[PDB]
Amino acid sequence: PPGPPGPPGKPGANGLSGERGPPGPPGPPG
Amino acid sequence: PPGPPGPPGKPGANGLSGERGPPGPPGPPG
Amino acid sequence: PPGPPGPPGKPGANGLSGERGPPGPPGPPG
Repeated sequence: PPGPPGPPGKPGANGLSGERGPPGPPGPPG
Repeated sequence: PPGPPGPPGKPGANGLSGERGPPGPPGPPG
Repeated sequence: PPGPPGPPGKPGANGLSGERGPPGPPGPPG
């Protein structure tokens, strides 16, 4: 009969970082 | 005998984008 | 006999969220 299974594999690679957000709106009048 | 560790898992989910930046500074004086 | 590999591992850790976007342009003249 087959031998016992090994243990589970390790977790996959960490997900990518999110990218940076977009620039803010213009400021208010001077 | 017992088998070896399983294969590594799939890559993790993409991180979420940063959000919109702060408003710019006030404009120049009047 | 040589046992099979174990189960595939779990997915990777979730990605970390991104940096806020940069400050917006200067506002209009006063």
